[PDB]
Amino acid sequence: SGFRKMAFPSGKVEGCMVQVTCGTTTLNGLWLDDVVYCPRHVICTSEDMLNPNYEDLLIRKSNHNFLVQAGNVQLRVIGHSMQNCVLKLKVDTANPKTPKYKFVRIQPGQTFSVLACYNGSPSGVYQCAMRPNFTIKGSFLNGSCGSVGFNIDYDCVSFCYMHHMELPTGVHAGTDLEGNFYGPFVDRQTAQAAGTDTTITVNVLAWLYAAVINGDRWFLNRFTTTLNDFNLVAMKYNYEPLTQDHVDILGPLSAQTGIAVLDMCASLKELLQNGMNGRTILGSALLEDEFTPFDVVRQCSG
Amino acid sequence: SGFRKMAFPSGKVEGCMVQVTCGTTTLNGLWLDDVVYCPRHVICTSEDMLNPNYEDLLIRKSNHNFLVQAGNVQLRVIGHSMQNCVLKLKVDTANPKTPKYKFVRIQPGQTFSVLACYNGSPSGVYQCAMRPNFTIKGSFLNGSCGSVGFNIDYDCVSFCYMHHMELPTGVHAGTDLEGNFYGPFVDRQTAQAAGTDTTITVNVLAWLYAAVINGDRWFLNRFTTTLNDFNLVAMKYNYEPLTQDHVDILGPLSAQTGIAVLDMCASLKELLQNGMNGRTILGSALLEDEFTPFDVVRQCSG
Ligand SMILES: O=C(Cn1nnc2ccccc21)N(Cc1ccsc1)c1ccc(-c2cn[nH]c2)cc1
Ligand SMILES: O=C(Cn1nnc2ccccc21)N(Cc1ccsc1)c1ccc(-c2cn[nH]c2)cc1
Repeated sequence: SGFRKMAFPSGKVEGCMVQVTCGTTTLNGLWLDDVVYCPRHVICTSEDMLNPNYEDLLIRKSNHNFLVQAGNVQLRVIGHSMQNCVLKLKVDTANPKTPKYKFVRIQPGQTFSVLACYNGSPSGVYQCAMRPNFTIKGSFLNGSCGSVGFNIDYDCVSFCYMHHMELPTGVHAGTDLEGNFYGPFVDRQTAQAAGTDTTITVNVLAWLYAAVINGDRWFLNRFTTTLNDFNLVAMKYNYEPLTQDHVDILGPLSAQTGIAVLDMCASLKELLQNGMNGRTILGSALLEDEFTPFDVVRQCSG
Repeated sequence: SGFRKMAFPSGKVEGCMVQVTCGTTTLNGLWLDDVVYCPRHVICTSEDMLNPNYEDLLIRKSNHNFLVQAGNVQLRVIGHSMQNCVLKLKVDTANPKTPKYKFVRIQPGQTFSVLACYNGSPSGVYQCAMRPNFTIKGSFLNGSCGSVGFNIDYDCVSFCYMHHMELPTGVHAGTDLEGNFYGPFVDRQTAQAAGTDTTITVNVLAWLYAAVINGDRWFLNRFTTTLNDFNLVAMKYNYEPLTQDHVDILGPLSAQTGIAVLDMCASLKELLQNGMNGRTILGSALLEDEFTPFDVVRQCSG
């Protein structure tokens, strides 16, 4: 037993990280088959980033201006192209360490592992959720651009996130691996509104089930509620409205604990209206919304 | 910026995990050079674990009774021996993926990454601290025995922990890689007292510095304190006494933020005596003691 924020083992992704240098700037790239993916603002100077014309900036660059290093091995760039906000550098060698992989665009409320990297070298790994407002709350310093987020299904790495920017509020924004930003952000140094965030209700419920599985049961009570009544409470406390799709996803956890989803919603309602009264749940004095129902079942099944 | 509980990249350890089977039981082993390390209770049956005589149990076993599999590749066991609570299986092939490594015995209050494994296959990675009472609060299911904890220094993996047991309280106990348990525990199914735990004061202070570096400053106040006055408060709230050795370790964080350690102790004192008053620090409504001063500087330096 026990329940912790657990990242996927990062080995399959470590073998893909390279450093990408274009004149001045160095960041991280992702080497899969004979293509290296990295953020396109690698072609910018610091001044360029206020109103960069990426098309013109890229026209000034040839294959030989992109220096790509995988540890010590030097890659020979034989093609370059821009897709949305990513650069794709064709190299003449397929990465011998390429895992089975897919590119996926994840939904808000889903989680993934981030392998934070600097100069192409892995630094650490941690779990993140895509916030309802399409930001993530990560740990990224200067030089971390091009670090990627991923999930692993059996042997297949599904890459979902590439890191591009820190907003002045301190939260992080990035793209899928086709270079499309999550949310309304653009790769320009302007102030950008991250919209209203909300708490991921179905994840808080999955986490309450995780807590019951691991012995924390004090929040279980005598009450029940209805989808509509609960959604009134969710609205007041800025939680995502709960839907029948959410109820269905929580079915296995309902089945394994024998606690009906709506009875668990009644517990969450009480916690929202009265707080925790100084107690803790799975080591936290806040309601945790960064575990998906799948995250709970995976960690509670092995 | 941002600050998260960050594990080391697990790739160098993934290449070392094997499964070890001895008659009935299967668990994880660690393959380094031509030796595989695993918990000795792999030689037990379920009934054996109440009062196991490991010496006699091991005498019944020959090299060929230990089946060792590294993914699909079968290892040929050419020797076996017991060192304290670990088995060392000599195999005829050096692990080609052996990283540079050391075996270390860590001190309480130090942190490390755990690569949780089942049947020799990696499941996830997360940070743990060795509690003052030599337990760890992990996430381990049946079959996770032999999973290891480690730190990585540049290219060198320092292995510090091998997982052996879950206590009836739900916390976890294990050995160093010489097979010596941390704390008073033994590899028998008896009830065992984990002594009084305490909060790791120097880690809470390092985490408060991490918070200031990343914008959370509301707990900073007008007050100061002394080592002795603060230690009166630590005693009342079951915190480790603070020493000058701790003050010195916090020197770089003091220097980078310009907040004297004793002024930060004055903030911690106020938090302990009054609580947080519903506010949060780095996303937490509790005082966090699982980041060492080195963990803060590493994550805040790259
Ligand atoms: O946000 C960044 C880069 N970034 N990402 N995570 C960070 C954590 C700490 C500090 C900086 C961090 N920006 C701003 C921008 C606006 C639109 S996209 C990115 C950034 C700043 C400078 C460059 C640059 C490229 N060449 N020279 C400088 C790139 C991105
Ligand atoms: O605690 C364990 C094994 N273990 N470790 N983490 C666990 C998380 C969930 C469930 C079990 C877990 N024990 C008890 C014991 C007491 C002294 S050392 C270990 C355990 C139980 C059974 C065996 C066994 C060996 N052969 N057959 C059964 C081994 C350890």
